[PDB]
Amino acid sequence: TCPFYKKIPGTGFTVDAFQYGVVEGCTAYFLTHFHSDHYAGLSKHFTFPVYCSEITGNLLKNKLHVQEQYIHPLPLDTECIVNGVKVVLLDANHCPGAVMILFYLPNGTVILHTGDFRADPSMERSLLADQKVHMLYLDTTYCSPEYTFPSQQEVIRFAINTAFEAVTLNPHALVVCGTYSIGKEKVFLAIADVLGSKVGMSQEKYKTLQCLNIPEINSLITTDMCSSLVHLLPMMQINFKGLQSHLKKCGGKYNQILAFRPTGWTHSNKFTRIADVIPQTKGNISIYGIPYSEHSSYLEMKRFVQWLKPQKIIPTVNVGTWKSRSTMEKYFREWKLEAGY
Ligand SMILES: COc1ccc2cccc(CCNC(C)=O)c2c1
Ligand code: NI
Repeated sequence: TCPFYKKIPGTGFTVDAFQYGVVEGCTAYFLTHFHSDHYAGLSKHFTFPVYCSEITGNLLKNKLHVQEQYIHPLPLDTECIVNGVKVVLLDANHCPGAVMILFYLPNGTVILHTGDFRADPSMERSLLADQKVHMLYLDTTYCSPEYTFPSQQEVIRFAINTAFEAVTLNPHALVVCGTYSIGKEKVFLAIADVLGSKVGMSQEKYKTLQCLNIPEINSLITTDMCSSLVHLLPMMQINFKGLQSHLKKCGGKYNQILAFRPTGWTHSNKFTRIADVIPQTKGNISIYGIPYSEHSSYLEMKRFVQWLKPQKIIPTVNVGTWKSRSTMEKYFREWKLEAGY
């Protein structure tokens, strides 16, 4: 049954709560973004109202076959009334279509739910500016100081330069990029752009990208694998066996693979700068793990929360152990006391 941190008290609303059957008292179900841990439960048989972004709506309709009558897309940065309550959707800087939700409760309390987010200083000049917030439901994925990683811009610079160098030295090299969900599309799009290629993929992945409102997408992607020198593969295929196997299918067209496995944080970020990253290599195959994050670093999270100054914080990630909960509460207290409060 539905946990407390997914219910919005004083309303009939839940957030990312589709795996518990019919939730008692819920008149509208919000979905922050199209990642499987968050949408788990939605299908053609769902018959309650779903509120979400336009992009999330396109994915519900086309990938999950949710009926059009139950999909309620809302524009961003716009005051909307849903079942007698004012709400706003804001860009979460996570994956395409991902939002944060501001709820203005009938009693005067204001709640921000971040969904999944990568905090950025630009959020300090959204509709959040000068908005008192009484409760923050916070994506705490990386709420500990050891979690460091580079900017997305720096990671993309490394990937572009690495790919362009390799293919310029060897015009018969193939570039492969791993994927298992939406998000991190800039990795493969930026590489293909520098190489003057479309990105080749399966019919199923092509379908998914066609839902994302990316400008000029028809010019960037294709299902014709033979015409492309940047290929997308499921993430589980990005290993020496899987890549060797893939190289056979291309019909003696290529003699080297350079592959990228986008990850979240990993322990090697503690020691190695993004510039100094080296691949795993076996013969003519090389694999780069690159830390492209769509969640806040510890420092980004701390900056956002110290700016917002919420009265109370409810974590939504790492909530399962006493140690995790204790650690997170200690950091929130440090941040408050530090800020002069
Ligand atoms: C619950 O944890 C925090 C964490 C950071 C904070 C930073 C600044 C202020 C507060 C609480 C007081 N808010 C006002 C507007 O007076 C924080 C509370
Ligand atoms: Ni997510």
